[PDB]
Amino acid sequence: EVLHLCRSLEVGTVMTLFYSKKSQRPERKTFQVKLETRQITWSIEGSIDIREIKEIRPGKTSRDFDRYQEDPAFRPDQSHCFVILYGMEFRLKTLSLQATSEDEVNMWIKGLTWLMEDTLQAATPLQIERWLRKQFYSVDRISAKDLKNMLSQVNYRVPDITYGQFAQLYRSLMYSAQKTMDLPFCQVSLSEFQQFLLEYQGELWAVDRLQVQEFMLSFLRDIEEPYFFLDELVTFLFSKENSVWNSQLDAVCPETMNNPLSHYWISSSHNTYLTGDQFSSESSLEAYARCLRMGCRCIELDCWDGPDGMPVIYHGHTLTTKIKFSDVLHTIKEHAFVASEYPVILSIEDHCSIAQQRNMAQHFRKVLGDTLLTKPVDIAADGLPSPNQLKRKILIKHKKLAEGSNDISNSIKNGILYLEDPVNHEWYPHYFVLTSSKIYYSEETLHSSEKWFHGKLGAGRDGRHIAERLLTEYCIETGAPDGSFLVRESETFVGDYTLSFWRNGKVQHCRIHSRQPKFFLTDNLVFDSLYDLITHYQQVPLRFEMRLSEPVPQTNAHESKEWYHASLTRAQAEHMLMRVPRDGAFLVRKRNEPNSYAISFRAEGKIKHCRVQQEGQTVMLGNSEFDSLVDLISYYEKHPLYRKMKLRYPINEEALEKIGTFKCAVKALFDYKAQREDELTFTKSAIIQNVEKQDGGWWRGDYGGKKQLWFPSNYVEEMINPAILEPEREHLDENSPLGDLLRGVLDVPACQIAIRPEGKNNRLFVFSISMPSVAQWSLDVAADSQEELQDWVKKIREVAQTKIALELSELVVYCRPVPFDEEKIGTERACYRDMSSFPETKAEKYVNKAKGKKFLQYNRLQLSRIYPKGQRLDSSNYDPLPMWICGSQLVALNFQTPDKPMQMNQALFMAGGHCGYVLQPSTMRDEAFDPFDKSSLRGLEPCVICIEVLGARHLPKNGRGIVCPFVEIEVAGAEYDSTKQKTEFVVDNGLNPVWPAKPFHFQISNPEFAFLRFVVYEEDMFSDQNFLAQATFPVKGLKTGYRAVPLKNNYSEDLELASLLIKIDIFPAK
Ligand SMILES: [Ca+2]
Ligand code: NA
Repeated sequence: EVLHLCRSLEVGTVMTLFYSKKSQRPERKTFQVKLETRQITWSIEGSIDIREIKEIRPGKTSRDFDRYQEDPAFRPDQSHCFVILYGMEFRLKTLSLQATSEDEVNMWIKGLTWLMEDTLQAATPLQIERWLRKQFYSVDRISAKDLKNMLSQVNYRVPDITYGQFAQLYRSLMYSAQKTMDLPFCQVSLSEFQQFLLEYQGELWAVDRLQVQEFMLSFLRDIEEPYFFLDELVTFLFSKENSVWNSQLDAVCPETMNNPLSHYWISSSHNTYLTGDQFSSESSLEAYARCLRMGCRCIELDCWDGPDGMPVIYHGHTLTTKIKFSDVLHTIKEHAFVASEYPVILSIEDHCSIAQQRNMAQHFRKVLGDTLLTKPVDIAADGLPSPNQLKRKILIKHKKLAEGSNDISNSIKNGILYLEDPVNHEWYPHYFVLTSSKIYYSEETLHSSEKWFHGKLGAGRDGRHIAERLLTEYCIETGAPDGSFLVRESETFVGDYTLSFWRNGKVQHCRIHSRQPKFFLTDNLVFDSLYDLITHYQQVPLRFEMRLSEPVPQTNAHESKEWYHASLTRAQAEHMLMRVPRDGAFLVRKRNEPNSYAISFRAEGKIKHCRVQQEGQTVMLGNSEFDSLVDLISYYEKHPLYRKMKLRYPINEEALEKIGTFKCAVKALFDYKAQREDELTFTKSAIIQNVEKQDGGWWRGDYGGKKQLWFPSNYVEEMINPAILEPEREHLDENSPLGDLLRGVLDVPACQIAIRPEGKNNRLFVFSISMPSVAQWSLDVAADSQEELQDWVKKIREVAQTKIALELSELVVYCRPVPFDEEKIGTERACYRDMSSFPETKAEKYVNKAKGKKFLQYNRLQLSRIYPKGQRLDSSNYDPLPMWICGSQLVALNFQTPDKPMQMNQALFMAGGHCGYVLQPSTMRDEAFDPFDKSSLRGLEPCVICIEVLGARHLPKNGRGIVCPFVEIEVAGAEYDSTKQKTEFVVDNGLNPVWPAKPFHFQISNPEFAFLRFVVYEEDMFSDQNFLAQATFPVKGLKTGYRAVPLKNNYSEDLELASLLIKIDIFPAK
């Protein structure tokens, strides 16, 4: 049926790919489903893993298609286009496709929709097989060296081949690698597995022998009576079918959706339109689609006047992009109820004029129609309606008319300006924020190329011995074929070259003549280049006769790179690097031992050293293997080496001399008597002022009463500009408008400002900040436009000397914002329709031991909305548990951020499959309950959990090496139920590690507000702990016995095959 259709998508459809890259023109390609692996591939140029697909959207609504909405280059059609949104992160990737006919689109939509659901729900062995298929096709047949490299890429350290052999090899390895696990229980019969389910797992259904039979067959899929091989039993222990999570809880229980809305935790998003940070990230319709599909129910719109009478949405007074209110409203309409039938609240932060408010209200009614909530559910009620009563409804939260009528918001100027790096002298962007008192700025925001050409090795018998060594070393160690070769400059015949190749265990040298152009071996053909000559003899033999084969790679290319030092001690490296005022300064130095190097680098004002060993044709950094030092360093110029630090500044003598234009002073190194009338006369140590710097050997400056006269530049030393140095991060406002992004603070009244008319350093619009009381202190700042330069200067200079539309108010039925009045709580004055909102800092004043009970009482009748403080420009999140435990319902989090709070959010709303409403337990909505008084629980049964971490499979990599994994186990809830514990780490294994015996015990007094959290970290070579994977569960949904913990990434998306196996017992039993 649909199966026949899916087989047809294997053939190949030609469709136009609208690339996400704003430069790549739309190209046409042949798209095929690969059912073997459950992928989509196109001409192979690209690949989508179907398990990563989140939405298959008929039509032309994507950024890729939007690039051509006006442009006639291409005309996306509603009818001939669809979008595949897929990925592991909040920001999904998109594959936007235009087909030649409506029937093709419908085919792909229909087929992929089914492959999406089938791939996600597939039995684990099928997932494993598809994983192996994908691994194999990554490398018919493969070599064993390929195999060692392939296993290293999947986090396994290995201390002809066909796929079948590979499959069996993987199978044996996973089982043998974890034999040692304490499993008190070559074939397992349907009766043995049945007893296991009943005796260890507490699976009561299993007493029905036939269900056990069907259970095993649902897992195997491949029949007489079912059984498991031992390796298959262990595979099952790790599988999702054996998950610690009771999937029953995934379904909504209508009976728990009948309390008033104030009794529910409600999945809530802060500034939903944003995809990244609060200052410059892109606003996107996709963020609304993403949040609503994650189960979010309360989303936020920041409305500002748009250009044509309709509001746009962006973060006011920042560089975040704008999107149209109309487009947002249609996105909401399309996605609000895909994941849940339950009501959506629109929190409107309205900055619009009355006229554009009026258009909003009109558009709300036109677009949403009956979906919009315009009347109260029950004018006689004494409390908010239930989620069940508001199904399929959208509520407007907006400030409402009475009848008949220090962050970047409180900021003078915000923007991106460029500062000049004092080490590499490039311009980099930084966030700048001017307040009424200060500037805050943030942290940064032909043959030569060939492998066989080794250049000049030596100048006598030197070069020949070196060439022989390199070639012998290579051939023996790698078992290289005869004809493996390299080329060098001839030591004997100037201008000529010498070829060395392997033959019968021995090296052969052949002179390559160079003449003018003609290159030729003796008595052989002539060629126009040395490249052509070698390219020729790699295809046909030279005269024995030997065809050239494998090029010997250069292992010593580092010797000429600027960061390499062949002779340099540890202390000498530290002295050089402590002179560089930026982290990321680095160098490589050879050590006294053979085959030993050290990377020395500056991080956090301190120098650190890590060793690198040469091992054959490769280098080792920890367990991370690279082809050479040059490749190692190149990798860590593009990927962090230490914490978040990349290798940035190669440090040698020249770099240190250049570490370094407004009223600059220089010190004279020697006397100079003016040789000409326009030249300056001075003595050694004279300070020359107002210097005008210029290449050519001559600068201009003032001294001895003479103004702007010339002098040799090599006669002076530049006085340091203290502004290049790093501000003292020790003492440095922790809650500036930039939050943790802060780098520097300027006391504006103590500064002067001036525009440089000439610009500077290939920037046109530049001003200089100075401080009259700190000579030589100056900061050159570039802006992107003269207009921005002008606005910045006058605002800085000035600091240094110093109605609601009824049509819209009508739509606010519930969620009516009023000022919080503590004294109305619990009185007849409290109104169930009125609500208040709390920045996270004000909220902490009510969710503490003193006021928390009073806040619970408030929240039983009325909604409160919590949102992050303004200083979280990075879009970090606050801990939501202290708010939830005082009954707060709308605890708004930045959904784009993969931090722990959002992992707790998606964990909490697992109860009900992310419908977005979780009924608060009865014990909390009781008069006695107090989140900071364990005694308020009365006679609630507590919970004791005993856990042992036995092993893991398919742990994700973190960079190039092999993870050394350890697992942290946390219970999260009230303060009195919260604690953490952790295993030891395992050495060099993420694919199938097992852990020592370490029984953990957790005790939970309030199991109704409690989460069990597993975080897998690595212990890296610097002894830092780096996140690898994660799984957080509500305690109520936990099963017992030997259970799998399926792992997720930091965005709470499922990782392929990654899981722990634990022994988990819960008391009292139930
Ligand atoms: Ca807002
Ligand atoms: Na167009």
